[PDB]
Amino acid sequence: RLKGLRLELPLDRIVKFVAVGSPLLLMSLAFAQEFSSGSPISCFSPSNFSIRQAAYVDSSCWDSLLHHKQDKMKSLWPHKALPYSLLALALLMYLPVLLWQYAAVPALSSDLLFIISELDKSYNRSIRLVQYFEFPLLERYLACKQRSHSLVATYLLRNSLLLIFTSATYLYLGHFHLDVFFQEEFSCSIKTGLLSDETHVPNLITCRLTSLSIFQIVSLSSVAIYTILVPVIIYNLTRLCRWDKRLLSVYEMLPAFDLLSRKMLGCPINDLNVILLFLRANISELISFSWLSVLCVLKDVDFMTLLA
Amino acid sequence: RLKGLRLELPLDRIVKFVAVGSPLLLMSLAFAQEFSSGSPISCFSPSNFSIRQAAYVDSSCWDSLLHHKQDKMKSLWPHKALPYSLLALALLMYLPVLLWQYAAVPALSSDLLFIISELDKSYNRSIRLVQYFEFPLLERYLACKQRSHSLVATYLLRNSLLLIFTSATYLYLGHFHLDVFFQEEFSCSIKTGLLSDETHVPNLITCRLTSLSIFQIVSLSSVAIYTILVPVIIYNLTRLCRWDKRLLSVYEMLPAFDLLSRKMLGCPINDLNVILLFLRANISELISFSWLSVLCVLKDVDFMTLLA
Amino acid sequence: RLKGLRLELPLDRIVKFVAVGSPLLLMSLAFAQEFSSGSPISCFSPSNFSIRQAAYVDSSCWDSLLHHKQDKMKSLWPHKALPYSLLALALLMYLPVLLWQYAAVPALSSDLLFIISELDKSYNRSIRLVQYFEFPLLERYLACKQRSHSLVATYLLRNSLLLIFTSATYLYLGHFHLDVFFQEEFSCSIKTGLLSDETHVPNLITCRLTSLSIFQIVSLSSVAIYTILVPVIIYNLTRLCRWDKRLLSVYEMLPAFDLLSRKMLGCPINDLNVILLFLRANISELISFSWLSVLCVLKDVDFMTLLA
Amino acid sequence: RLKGLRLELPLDRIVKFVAVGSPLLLMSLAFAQEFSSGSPISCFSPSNFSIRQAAYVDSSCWDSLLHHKQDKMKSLWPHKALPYSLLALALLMYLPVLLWQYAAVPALSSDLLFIISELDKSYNRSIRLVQYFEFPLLERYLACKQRSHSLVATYLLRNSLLLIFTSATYLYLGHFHLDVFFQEEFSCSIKTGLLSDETHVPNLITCRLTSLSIFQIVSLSSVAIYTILVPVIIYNLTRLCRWDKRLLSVYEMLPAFDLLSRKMLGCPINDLNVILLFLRANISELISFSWLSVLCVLKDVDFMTLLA
Amino acid sequence: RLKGLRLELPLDRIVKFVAVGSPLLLMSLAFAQEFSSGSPISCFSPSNFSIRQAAYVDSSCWDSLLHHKQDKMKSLWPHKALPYSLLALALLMYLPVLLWQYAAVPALSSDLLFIISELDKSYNRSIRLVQYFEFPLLERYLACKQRSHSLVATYLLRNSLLLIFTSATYLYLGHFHLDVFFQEEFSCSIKTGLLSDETHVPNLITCRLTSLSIFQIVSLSSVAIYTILVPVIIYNLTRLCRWDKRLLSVYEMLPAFDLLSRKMLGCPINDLNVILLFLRANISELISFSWLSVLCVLKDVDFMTLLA
Ligand SMILES: *[C@@H]1O[C@H](CO)[C@@H](O)[C@H](O)[C@H]1NC(C)=O
Ligand SMILES: *[C@@H]1O[C@H](CO)[C@@H](O)[C@H](O)[C@H]1NC(C)=O
Ligand SMILES: *[C@@H]1O[C@H](CO)[C@@H](O)[C@H](O)[C@H]1NC(C)=O
Ligand SMILES: *[C@@H]1O[C@H](CO)[C@@H](O)[C@H](O)[C@H]1NC(C)=O
Ligand SMILES: *[C@@H]1O[C@H](CO)[C@@H](O)[C@H](O)[C@H]1NC(C)=O
Repeated sequence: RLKGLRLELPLDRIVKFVAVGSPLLLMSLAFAQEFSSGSPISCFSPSNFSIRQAAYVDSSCWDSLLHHKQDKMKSLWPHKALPYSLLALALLMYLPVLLWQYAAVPALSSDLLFIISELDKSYNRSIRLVQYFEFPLLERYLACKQRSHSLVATYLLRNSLLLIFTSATYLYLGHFHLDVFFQEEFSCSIKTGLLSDETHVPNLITCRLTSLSIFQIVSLSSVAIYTILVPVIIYNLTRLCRWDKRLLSVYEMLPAFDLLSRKMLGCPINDLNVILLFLRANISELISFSWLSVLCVLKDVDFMTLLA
Repeated sequence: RLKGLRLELPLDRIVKFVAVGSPLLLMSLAFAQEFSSGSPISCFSPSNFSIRQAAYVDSSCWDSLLHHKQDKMKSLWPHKALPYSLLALALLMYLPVLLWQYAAVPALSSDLLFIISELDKSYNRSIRLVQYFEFPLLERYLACKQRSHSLVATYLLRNSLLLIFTSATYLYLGHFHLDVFFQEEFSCSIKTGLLSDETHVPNLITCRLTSLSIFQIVSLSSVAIYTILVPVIIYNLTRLCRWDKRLLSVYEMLPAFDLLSRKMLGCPINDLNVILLFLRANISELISFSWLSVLCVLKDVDFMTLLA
Repeated sequence: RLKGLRLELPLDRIVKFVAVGSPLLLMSLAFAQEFSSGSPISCFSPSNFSIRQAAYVDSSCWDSLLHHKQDKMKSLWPHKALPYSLLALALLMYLPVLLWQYAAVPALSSDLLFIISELDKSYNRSIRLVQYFEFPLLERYLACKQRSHSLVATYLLRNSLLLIFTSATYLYLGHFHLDVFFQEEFSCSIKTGLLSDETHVPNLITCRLTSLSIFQIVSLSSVAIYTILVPVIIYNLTRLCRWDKRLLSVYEMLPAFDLLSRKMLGCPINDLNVILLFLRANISELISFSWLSVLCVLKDVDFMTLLA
Repeated sequence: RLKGLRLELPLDRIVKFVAVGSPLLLMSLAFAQEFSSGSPISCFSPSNFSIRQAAYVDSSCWDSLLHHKQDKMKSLWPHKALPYSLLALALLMYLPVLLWQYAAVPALSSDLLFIISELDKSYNRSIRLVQYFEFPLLERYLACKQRSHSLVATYLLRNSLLLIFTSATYLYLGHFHLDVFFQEEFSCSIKTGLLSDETHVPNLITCRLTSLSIFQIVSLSSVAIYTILVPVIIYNLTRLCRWDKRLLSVYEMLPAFDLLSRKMLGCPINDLNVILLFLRANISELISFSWLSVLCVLKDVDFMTLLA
Repeated sequence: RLKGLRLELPLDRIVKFVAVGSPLLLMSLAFAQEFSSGSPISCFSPSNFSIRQAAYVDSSCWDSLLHHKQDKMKSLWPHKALPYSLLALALLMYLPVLLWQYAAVPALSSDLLFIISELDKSYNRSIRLVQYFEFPLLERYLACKQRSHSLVATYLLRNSLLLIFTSATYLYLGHFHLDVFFQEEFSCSIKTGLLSDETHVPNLITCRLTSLSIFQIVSLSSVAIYTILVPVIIYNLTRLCRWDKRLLSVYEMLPAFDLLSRKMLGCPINDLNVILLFLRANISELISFSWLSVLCVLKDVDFMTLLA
């Protein structure tokens, strides 16, 4: 029971898992469908070229990735940087979580263990007493926690960082991947440099990109996935903005818990909200919190004074 | 015994397993029989083309996937989107189950554990008494559960989501894969764009799709599998519509259980039906429910007042 | 001892294992000897064709698999559907077993556990008594089981399903694989569709199938294996038709067991036969059934009244 | 608890992990994108060359990697030494850590175990006494440790070695990888040696490097990663320069601990700072340090003389 | 504690690990960069040769590896024997260690176990006595060990063998790999034997070695690594030449240990030095040697007569 503590809500965990796995899935798709068919470019070299010269033209145009529209010099860099760039995004998706693992895990774990121990002690004391009432240690600890703003700060910072990263991805896709999104074929010239005076090669060679459809699908999948993901992040952020009133009558099962929950009204930015959410996520400790859930469900002289 | 609890019926589990594994099996078949023979297209380039130019024509026609019937511009997109699209379907098949894992598992598990503990206590009390009769806690809990509509809502929503996804797959197959289901060969033109003024290539190049038979088999397998799967989902949905009368005499083994089962008649949309189905699936707890099964089987002064 | 219970006879288990593994072995052989040498077809394209045009003719004739005998239009589909079709057969071989796992395993396991517990109790009682005689619970349970027809129905249905599937495979092989069993080479025309007006290709191109011998060997192996397998299924079916008289004197070791075995004569379609077969398969529980085997072997005042 | 001791701060551990994994990640990228497309060079051999002669020219120019600008003889060695050189860097990143594992781990571990044992003993003594005050062993050990300069020397040496290695990498990149950073194509002559009198090959053959973009990306990633990493190393170095005053009131929980912490002011180069940092990293030993954290948090007659 | 005994110093272990792993790392590099690009030779066969004849010339010149400078017949064997030769070196690096594992491990382990048992017994006796003084068994054993010269002989022989092997590698590199270290291209004649009268092939064919740079890097890495490794071996050898005076005051913690350490001065070739080094490496047995380390550190009426 003690070792089964969860440091995050299941919704937040699954959101992080999706936001990390989707870029890696696209990475696997790219590295599987890119180098299993050669290179993502095929160049229509003239007939008089040998096979080696055609391969050289292919490699040179793949490396240059320049457009010679006519002098316009538009570039098509993203098609070659599509995997690696997304890799950075993956690392970005793993940046706040590590922060959460190195800024709130120890304090939250210690507080949760202390709170669960005090809850077990209070339950045992109530069991003995039904057959002294108030806790000064818990009251002082709750009064202190109602003033600190550490865990709430870490939570809001993590969510804001994730939202900012998603917005940055939106800006990247909407600024770099729509001026190229309809480029089927492009000209390419290898008449720059030492081969300038050569007359054996044409001035302009057309080449069509093979992986255009794959790139389009990857971009659309990314934007759709992050559009689906953002509202859940918004909901997880606004969950802290509303107090845990839905379980207030639950705290009524013990008048001491009610006194701890006296004057819960106030500004919802405090450690208390996070603690309440985590204990709600931990309402199945071994059997005792299950009994608490049963009694609060049936509550909605009670149960002949708790079976005496 | 406690750790061996099952959160779903074996029929529902096997249905989910089939509905998830079949798209993945088709994915494996597609990625195995598609890129082990090159690309799923072969283009009859003229004899004067070199090998590199023929490969360029092949890649360009594979990417474009356009038809120039004669100006008609029908497309043949699904043959290139057949795997990826089905992948979404796979994710869809995994969408409701996660919902079931994040909307009913904790409450159902807690209720099942509490019910099994109370059943063990009642069995021990009856064993002591045969050698006080009524339970107020169980009566109140059953009265409360007869009013709630949470687990029934989750079950019906999951089944409805699965049925809706199957219907959507039916619509997709019947709207996109029959206008292409008899396309052996198609024309393709690379005379669009920079190569417009080139006179070294023909205006129309015919190409025949290699993976036509594989695509046909995949579509037929999908439709047949989901046709086989839908009636079992219908049966699992209608199981809730009929009360668990088949075991009513079983509840007669203890008059307290009969009183709990008093007035079972009513509208069958309640948590009680799901609880009854799960306890029926859990009639082999350690040895005691086995003894209950033996006694109810032989029942169909009884057994000299339960061996005194 | 309790966890080592077997839910099927070793002969039935090995028959199922063979019937499942043989199609998968043939699948492995097909996918290993088919795509390790290219495609199972080689087409004698004329000399004037380039390599790309020859490959296109190869792929087109492989996909079409048509015969233009001369207009006759016989097809040679099975050579391309040989693996996938057999895969269905494999699933068919796994269909009844799952039925057996979802229609008789729980009831049989519960009954076997109860019977073994009662046998241990009766052995202990006899050991105490040799140094009250009749069991009413066991007598009533055996009387009830002599009337039910569930496990016998499941067993007969499983065996009938397996036999029907084998007969269907026989019909498939004898109706589809003998009109093709001597097709070495076949004509193939790609002059259908857009290439109709082309004069660069011949009207008829001959192609010889590479995997003819492999297909012949696979078909012969399948028919031989299922011919070897069917009589064992017949024997397993007829085993139920004869009562377990071979161990009747074994039941004489205890007169209570004889009274349970009183009036064993009757129609052999009952749960009792299956229970007797399974307990015969479980005559080595820990040491006690071994002692029973020793005493019944030596039986063929006995053993000075069981060593007093 | 005893076996869960940590020998380094989480920030230092993650910094070392990044500094080791990044070169290995670049190594994997290089060996994956270099030999999956042949060799990182394509040479425009003339048309009259056969395929074997073209391959020989390719290999010779790849091995020579010389430039014949016109006699200038600039070399382009790094493009061929890019992986192996970075491998040395990886080993360099693993050099100080091994030093830390072979110069401070045993003494630090022994001191930490002794200190934690004495802390447990002092806590037990205080618990007994609240319901003799000073420790001479701990006082003498702290007085001795305030004079030694071993662990501080090892820590500063490790950080200085890492900083020096990073500076060396900076110098290497800024001295070797900017005179080549814009070399797309280069001439290459195989008319040196035995082929000097041959007239079948040209005097100068142009070749363009395929992996130019990959090399550029690798260099930029390396410099950016180490720029991000250096300030954290600076912070970890300057952490020792400031005394652990933030927890001084924590030492006030026991006046004996305060007396141990008497005259903490002084020059911050001593083993005491490292010991304080490690015990701060170990403020969650089993439950007792958690209670200490709770009491020091709530402190900011106290707690009715520690619950009496 | 008993099972955690170390049979070698960490420095010696890491030196052996490096000296074994470096040749294997070079082996992996050679077999990875040699046969992933064909063969380490490319021969400029004339244009009139077909591809098969060019491949035959390539293979023949690779096998012969002869030089026909002009009749000089210098050979270039090492480029083909570079991996296999180094493999012998690897085995050589594993030769002395096995000797150390089969000439000193059992006796050293037995002596260390006996010594640690006697040390524990003496510590317990001192603990009892502080609240008979001399050991005759230990005194006699130390007197006997001061005369034997077995473990010292094995240690010196192992170090001398490693040094001799390193010197042999130095001689090999300085005698075989500098007359070839600047061979880019070499002539090769296949006009020896049956093809002597053939007029279809030239008399001399030039070939350039592809793996020249790789061989150069391997040789330089080997020489640099062994240059770095030799001084540590020298230090490990000279460590035995100086007595363990640095811990003499440590032996003063017990006057019995001092008497055992009486007359430590003498010629440093004895088992006693190795035993002292190993016990110094084992000063963290469970907790007791840690306490000894603490007391000897704080020593630099003592500690109120060891806390009485
Ligand atoms: C090959 O065709 C090109 C036109 O793209 C021409 O410039 C070149 O001279 C031709 N070479 C030969 C050998 O025919
Ligand atoms: C090759 O044939 C095509 C006809 O498809 C023709 O347009 C082209 O000029 C021909 N080229 C040569 C070099 O024969
Ligand atoms: C090649 O031979 C075929 C006969 O199969 C003939 O129809 C075609 O015209 C020939 N083409 C050439 C270029 O010789
Ligand atoms: C091939 O062209 C080269 C010019 O690069 C010339 O030196 C050589 O003699 C030519 N050889 C033949 C056989 O045409
Ligand atoms: C090819 O060239 C070689 C010169 O290296 C000459 O000896 C041989 O006779 C030539 N053969 C032909 C068929 O031109």
